[PDB]
Amino acid sequence: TFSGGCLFDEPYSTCGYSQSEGDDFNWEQVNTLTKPTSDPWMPSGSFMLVNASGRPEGQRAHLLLPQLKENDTHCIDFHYFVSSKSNSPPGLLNVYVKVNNGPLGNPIWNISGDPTRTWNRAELAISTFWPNFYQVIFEVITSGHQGYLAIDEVKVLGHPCTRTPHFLRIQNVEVNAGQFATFQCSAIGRTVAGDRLWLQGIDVRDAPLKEIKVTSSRRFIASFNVVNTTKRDAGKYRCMIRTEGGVGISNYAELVVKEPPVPIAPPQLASVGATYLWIQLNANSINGDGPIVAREVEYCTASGSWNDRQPVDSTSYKIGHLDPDTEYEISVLLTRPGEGGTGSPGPALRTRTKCADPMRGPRKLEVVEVKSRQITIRWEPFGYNVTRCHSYNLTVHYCYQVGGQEQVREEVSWDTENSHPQHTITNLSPYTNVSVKLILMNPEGRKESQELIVQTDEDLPGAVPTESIQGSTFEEKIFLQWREPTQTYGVITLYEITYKAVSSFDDLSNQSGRVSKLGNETHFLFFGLYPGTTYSFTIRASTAKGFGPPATNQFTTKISAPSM
Amino acid sequence: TFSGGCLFDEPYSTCGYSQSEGDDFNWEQVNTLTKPTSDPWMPSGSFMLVNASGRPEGQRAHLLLPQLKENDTHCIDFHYFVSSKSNSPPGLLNVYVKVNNGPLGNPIWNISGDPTRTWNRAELAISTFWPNFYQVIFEVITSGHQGYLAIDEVKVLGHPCTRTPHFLRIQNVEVNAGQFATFQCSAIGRTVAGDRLWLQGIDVRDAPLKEIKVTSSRRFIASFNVVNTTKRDAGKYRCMIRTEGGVGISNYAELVVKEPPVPIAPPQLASVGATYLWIQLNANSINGDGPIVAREVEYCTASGSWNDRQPVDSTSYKIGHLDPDTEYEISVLLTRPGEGGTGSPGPALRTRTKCADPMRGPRKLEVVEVKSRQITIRWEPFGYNVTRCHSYNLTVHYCYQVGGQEQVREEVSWDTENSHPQHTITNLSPYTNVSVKLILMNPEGRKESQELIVQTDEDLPGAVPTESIQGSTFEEKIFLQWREPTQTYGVITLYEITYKAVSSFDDLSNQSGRVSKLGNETHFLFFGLYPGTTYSFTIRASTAKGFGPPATNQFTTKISAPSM
Ligand SMILES: *[C@@H]1O[C@H](CO)[C@@H](O)[C@H](O)[C@H]1NC(C)=O
Ligand SMILES: *[C@@H]1O[C@H](CO)[C@@H](O)[C@H](O)[C@H]1NC(C)=O
Ligand SMILES: *[C@@H]1O[C@H](CO)[C@@H](O)[C@H](O)[C@H]1NC(C)=O
Ligand SMILES: *[C@@H]1O[C@H](CO)[C@@H](O)[C@H](O)[C@H]1NC(C)=O
Ligand SMILES: *[C@@H]1O[C@H](CO)[C@@H](O)[C@H](O)[C@H]1NC(C)=O
Ligand SMILES: *[C@@H]1O[C@H](CO)[C@@H](O)[C@H](O)[C@H]1NC(C)=O
Ligand SMILES: *[C@@H]1O[C@H](CO)[C@@H](O)[C@H](O)[C@H]1NC(C)=O
Ligand SMILES: *[C@@H]1O[C@H](CO)[C@@H](O)[C@H](O)[C@H]1NC(C)=O
Ligand SMILES: *[C@@H]1O[C@H](CO)[C@@H](O)[C@H](O)[C@H]1NC(C)=O
Ligand SMILES: *[C@@H]1O[C@H](CO)[C@@H](O)[C@H](O)[C@H]1NC(C)=O
Ligand SMILES: *[C@@H]1O[C@H](CO)[C@@H](O)[C@H](O)[C@H]1NC(C)=O
Ligand SMILES: *[C@@H]1O[C@H](CO)[C@@H](O)[C@H](O)[C@H]1NC(C)=O
Ligand SMILES: *[C@@H]1O[C@H](CO)[C@@H](O)[C@H](O)[C@H]1NC(C)=O
Ligand SMILES: *[C@@H]1O[C@H](CO)[C@@H](O)[C@H](O)[C@H]1NC(C)=O
Ligand code: NA
Ligand code: NA
Ligand code: NA
Ligand code: NA
Repeated sequence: TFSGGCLFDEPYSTCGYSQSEGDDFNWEQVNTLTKPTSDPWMPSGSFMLVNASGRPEGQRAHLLLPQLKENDTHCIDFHYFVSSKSNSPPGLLNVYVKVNNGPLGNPIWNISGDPTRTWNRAELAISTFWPNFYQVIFEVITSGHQGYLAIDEVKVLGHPCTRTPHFLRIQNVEVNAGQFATFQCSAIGRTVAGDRLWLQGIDVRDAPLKEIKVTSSRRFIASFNVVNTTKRDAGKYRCMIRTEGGVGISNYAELVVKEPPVPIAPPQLASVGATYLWIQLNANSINGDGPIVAREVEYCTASGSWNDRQPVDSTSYKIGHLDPDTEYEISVLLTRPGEGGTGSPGPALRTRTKCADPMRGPRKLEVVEVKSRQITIRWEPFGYNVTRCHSYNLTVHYCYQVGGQEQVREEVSWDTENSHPQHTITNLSPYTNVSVKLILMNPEGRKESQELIVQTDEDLPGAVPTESIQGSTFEEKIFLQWREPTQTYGVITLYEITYKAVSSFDDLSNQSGRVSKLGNETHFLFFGLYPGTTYSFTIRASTAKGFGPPATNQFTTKISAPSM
Repeated sequence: TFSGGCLFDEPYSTCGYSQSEGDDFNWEQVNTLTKPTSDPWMPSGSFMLVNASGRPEGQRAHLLLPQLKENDTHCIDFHYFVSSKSNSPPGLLNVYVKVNNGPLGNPIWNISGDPTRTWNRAELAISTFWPNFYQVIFEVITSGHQGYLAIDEVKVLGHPCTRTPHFLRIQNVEVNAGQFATFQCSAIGRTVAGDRLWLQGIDVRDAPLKEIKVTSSRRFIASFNVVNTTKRDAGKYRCMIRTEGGVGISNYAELVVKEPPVPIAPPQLASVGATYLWIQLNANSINGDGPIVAREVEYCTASGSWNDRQPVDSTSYKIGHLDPDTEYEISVLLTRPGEGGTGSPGPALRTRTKCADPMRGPRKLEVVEVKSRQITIRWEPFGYNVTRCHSYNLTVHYCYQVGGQEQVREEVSWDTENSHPQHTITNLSPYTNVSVKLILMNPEGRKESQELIVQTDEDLPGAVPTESIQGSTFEEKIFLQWREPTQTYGVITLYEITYKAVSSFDDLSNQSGRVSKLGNETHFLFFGLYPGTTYSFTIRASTAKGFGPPATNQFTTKISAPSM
């Protein structure tokens, strides 16, 4: 029950055939073995003719089979004939296959077609089935030249073609723009060396055969790639094979070229930390299309040093484990399905992280040298890892008494860039306990070092006050007494004290000496002197580091009636 | 503002600490430099004690930090002390990290812990942040033996640990059952040769380190694989690293082990064709779980010869381009996302395709030899490709007349398995046009061969009827006449006819002969005979293949008065 053919003995109306009356001219129907003819370039029998004779170039005539709507594999075959006259093509012969009353589409078969005064078989293996349907259409386009073109036994047959393979139903293909798409055409039949293979589309560039894989004499697989795809490539396509005796075509199959996602606006900033960064992935309003199946966050330091791509599950996302006083650049990457699925990174939020209050105060706080009214200290350097902030300051903090009131000073060392840093404190009182500490400050907090204590070196004292130097005289002895120096600058270890006989009730007064005494007693009983004489005494106090300056005074011994 | 620590000078209540009063006994709080002690195995200072002395094995005591809920990277560190006595462990020391007031979980740190009469630092790098929270818990389990176990300066610090790395937040992992899952732990710190690494879970088997990749002194990536996964593997997991001076732990991250899809019931059969098969993919009611992201149909011939896996887009799906009288087996494959995503093929619909009516009638229908009443014919063999049905029959159909009525016979050749097949028709009439044709039949339709015509060979005729053999006599001559044989079986080419003088009015009658005559005239004028004599005549008709049988008769010449 598999008709649609036509031997053209009956009128072609009978076969379901018709003329596209919106073109230029009509095909003729002829029977030479009822009405014979002298014409040399006309063959015998019953056929449909196009007489291109007297016709200008470009003029075309269309002749349509009825619309077929089959289930089983079938094969259409027909015979054609061309003749001049001159010997030039009277016109081209095209065959189109319009499917589901859609566009005419590109032609699937054609001869150029030079004269041969001989008939020729040609079959078509169209793979378009119920519930879809298709219309075969024969078109002649006139060359301007003066010959004949004929069709003679169209035959629709409910079995596979014999000289052309058949394509198995090809399904739609989705692809991400930029990447290439591939059409895998399964076929059932033999293909040979001469056979031409390609992928045909309506209103889009046809693609060529990429490769062919011959599984057997009975079946093969031809692949076709549409390359560097855009939305302008998206459309309908079908596989093609032309063999010496026919042409096979697949169904149409749609290429959907979808554009990978990119987020419209950058990620909003939720809150800032020292070592973290809560952000808001916007990435809902997007610039491409398709189902987002994966969302990554990508961040890099402004210098470059570090960068990390990391998948994010929620809208609110925390970037933890960052560096404190650091400039960060964050973009969001979206991903749709398939090979080029991810696509570009969105606008970048640029933000920087707070400072952390410092790890700790500096360390190895040593004394280098101590002096009378000054000392030098030192410590181990530290850097970004202790400071946790590119802006900071280091401060030296000392404390002491002299002797009544306290004094509490602070300085600022500039040894930010220093191997074996130092700081020399000055303007101190001797023999005083300086309590030193290094306080490290940044805008968030502070950390003081270990507290060191350094006793300032001793020094030479002041002189014994001259008001204090009081003496008690006797014939033959003098008791000298004094008070400690108003300001000692150390422990008084010794008093050196000299005496000279200066005058007398007169001889030769060779009666001098020096004497010494522990610091803890401020007196000296002068032993065995001359009476009536006056002695000068000069005292000098002393400290571990030697003698201070001299007070001095004179006293004169008693006299008495001589005896006897 | 980063507290949670405890020096244990203040009561531990002050630090946020407490006792899990639903266990066996409580930790003690001690101050040896207010209340001194003779006990040799007790150190100086302010700490929390567990006195395992007098305690049986198994008995445990718990001591909880408060719950921390931080944002910035921090590091917990504490000091511990163990002493016997004997020299055996008075008990184990465990540390747990309970997160979001969930289960206690497995312990993250522990010493066995043999005596050393010395303190020991230990830090923890816990990566669980606001809005989540966690509780550190110190547990001692008594060994049965008689020693002391102590904790002395817990310190929460708002900076990274110094001797342990930190894990970056690990996200949840989905995996298909059967395949393995992988936990990629990003870390920030240094890891060394001695460090122990693993993946810890609550209520599931822990997995071991698969590999470690050291990007720098500052950061590395440790991978952990859960192998041959089932739903019994699905749960919460976190990364672990133990270093000589501490332990770092990631957040928990969920393993979701989903089961690949399999369809519950087979594909329903929609309609059957010769070269096709509309089916209904049920594959909606399914046996696994997850979003079906791809559906394939798979079919194979019952023999095996061909099988094809092909993606299907709709519920209703047509399998085209099949072989006719062929048993087919069809199962549906479903696919969910990820590495082991497809999973098994469903129940199989088993069905077979109809027959196609045959391609054509057989060919090269030749004559081999023709005979009088029989002939032999032959043709080219064909097979499944012409028959399109494993059940069929070939039939020989002939037609002829003899001579009045028609005869129309049909036979059935059994040369199903034959190189150069033959069939000898019999019981035919000679010199008759037999019109032969081979009709090939199967249950769907038929196709007759080309119609051949064979003229059956000639044969010897019948005799001339003896009623017809009439003669007219004269003195000296006889005119013999007859009719053609009632049934000639060919064209009569000759009549042979003999005559003998048999008697007379009496000598020596040597007066015989034979004569011949074209078939198209049935008479003979016998030339110059004797009068009064009687002649016997015997006629024999002839055909291309020779003489048929004889009719025969006698006539006698006239007499007359003699003259003169
Ligand atoms: C084609 O048209 C020309 C008129 O220009 C006519 O002479 C010729 O016979 C036609 N050929 C046909 C219809 O056979
Ligand atoms: C082809 O098969 C379809 C689906 O069963 C059926 O409806 C149709 O009538 C069949 N034959 C024709 C008319 O193409
Ligand atoms: C067939 O037509 C195409 C254009 O549709 C042309 O490229 C090709 O040369 C033609 N082939 C022939 C006539 O063999
Ligand atoms: C980080 O801190 C340390 C001090 O412990 C310093 O030696 C180093 O230069 C800093 N940077 C690194 C990790 O190289
Ligand atoms: C030192 O400089 C830091 C800036 O990094 C500032 O925070 C701090 O207050 C300064 N010290 C003082 C109190 O002068
Ligand atoms: C300095 O420190 C020492 C040691 O603490 C102490 O004995 C002494 O009294 C302090 N003052 C002076 C003036 O040395
Ligand atoms: C003072 O101290 C010294 C000890 O260095 C002792 O010899 C002497 O007796 C003391 N004298 C006084 C005045 O206390
Ligand atoms: C531990 O308990 C025992 C009692 O069996 C006691 O003698 C010992 O002093 C305790 N140790 C402590 C609390 O220091
Ligand atoms: C940590 O950050 C969160 C989110 O901004 C904030 O609500 C919380 O108060 C912060 N600090 C604390 C109390 O952990
Ligand atoms: C720590 O505890 C685990 C069990 O949780 C045990 O396998 C391991 O030996 C212990 N390690 C020590 C005490 O170093
Ligand atoms: C198919 O049919 C042909 C007849 O054209 C026959 O030669 C062959 O044995 C059959 N099977 C195949 C394709 O091998
Ligand atoms: C021959 O056998 C086929 C079975 O394949 C059957 O369809 C056909 O009708 C038979 N021929 C007749 C009419 O006896
Ligand atoms: C047989 O066929 C031939 C050729 O068609 C014909 O001329 C003849 O009359 C037919 N009949 C006999 C009896 O030969
Ligand atoms: C019969 O036919 C032959 C030709 O073969 C011719 O010689 C003869 O004259 C014919 N005679 C009759 C009786 O028609
Ligand atoms: Na015809
Ligand atoms: Na037209
Ligand atoms: Na303490
Ligand atoms: Na308890």
